[PDB]
Amino acid sequence: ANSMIRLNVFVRVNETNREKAIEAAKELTACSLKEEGCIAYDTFESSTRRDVFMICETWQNAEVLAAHEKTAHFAQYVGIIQELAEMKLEKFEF
Amino acid sequence: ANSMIRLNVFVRVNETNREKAIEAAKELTACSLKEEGCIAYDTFESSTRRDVFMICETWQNAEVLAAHEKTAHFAQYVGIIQELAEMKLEKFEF
Repeated sequence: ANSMIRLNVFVRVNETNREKAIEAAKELTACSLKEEGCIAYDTFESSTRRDVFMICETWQNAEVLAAHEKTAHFAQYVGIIQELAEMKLEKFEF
Repeated sequence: ANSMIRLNVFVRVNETNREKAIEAAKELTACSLKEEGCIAYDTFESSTRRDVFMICETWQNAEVLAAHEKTAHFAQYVGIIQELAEMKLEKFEF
């Protein structure tokens, strides 16, 4: 505080669900980028492991991140990804 | 210290150079993973921006990272990526 926050969210997904999970992350990416406190947000697929992708995020501070996590689009798309795949969130401060 | 270190290395690359830069990162990924203090290392392509990819790394500590940066494979492949593309390294401690 009032430091920026970097999230690295690693997602493991099978071949049946791979495209659907990535699309849901892509949809969540477009939604989150409209949030004022969202500094950066993108979905990245592993170039070496078909079953791995990640979400990289930068949040202005802890409070805009907390607000993000209370949004409808967050609940909707994270719910979807969690149903399709396994997620591990890692958080770091600048 | 003696904390783990997370690197997020963002790479911007044009269409002519895109595949070559990713392959060089992939080659560097295989090399770095053989290093004992390398906890994790992978190349990820943006699902939304063709010209963006990233390297995500986890290092056991500051000293194994310093040693990594003195290796021949580091100089070779980073040199290659730098010639093909623009790199921005961000470092965080666990």
